[PDB]
Amino acid sequence: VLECGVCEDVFSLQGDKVPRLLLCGHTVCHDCLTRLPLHGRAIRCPFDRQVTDLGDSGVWGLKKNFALLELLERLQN
Amino acid sequence: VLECGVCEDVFSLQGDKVPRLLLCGHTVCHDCLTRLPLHGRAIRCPFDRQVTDLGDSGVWGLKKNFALLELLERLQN
Ligand SMILES: [Zn+2]
Ligand SMILES: [Zn+2]
Ligand SMILES: [Zn+2]
Ligand SMILES: [Zn+2]
Repeated sequence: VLECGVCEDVFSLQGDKVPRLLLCGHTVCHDCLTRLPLHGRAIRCPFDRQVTDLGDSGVWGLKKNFALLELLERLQN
Repeated sequence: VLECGVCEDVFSLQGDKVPRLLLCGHTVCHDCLTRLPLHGRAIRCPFDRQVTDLGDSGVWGLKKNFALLELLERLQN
C-alpha cells in the first residue's frame, strides 16, 4: 500500500482515492485533487506549486497512474 | 519488483532504467524512451500510440514517476 501525500490515506484501485497524475509527475488521490484550489481551470501541485491545466473533464480528465495501479494490484494479489 | 512494459526489465531508482511518464499516464523506462521512434519533436506512447510533445531536453524533460519511485524504494528496503 501507498499513501497520498496530501490526506495521508492509502490509494485505492478505483473511485474517490484513485491515484491521478499532475503534469509535474506527482500523484495525488482523486478526492484531494477535487479539494485543491482551482483558478481558471488550473490546479497547482501542492508539493512544488507547478501548474496543471484542466480540461473539460476537470479532475476526472487527469490520467490515472497506471504503473502505480499495476504495482498496487500485483502486491495485493 | 515491477517491469517496464516495453523491455520487460525492472525499473531502477535512478539512471538509465528510471521510470518516466508520458502525458497519457503510462510509464516507460528512460532507456526504452531514448530508443523509441520520434515523430518530429514528439514521441508516441508504445502502448496506445498517443502523442507526447517533447521539449528541447527530449526524454530528459519527461517527468519521473515520483509515487512509483517512492513505493519501489519502500519495497527494496
Ligand atoms: Zn489524498
Ligand atoms: Zn508536483
Ligand atoms: Zn524499458
Ligand atoms: Zn500511453
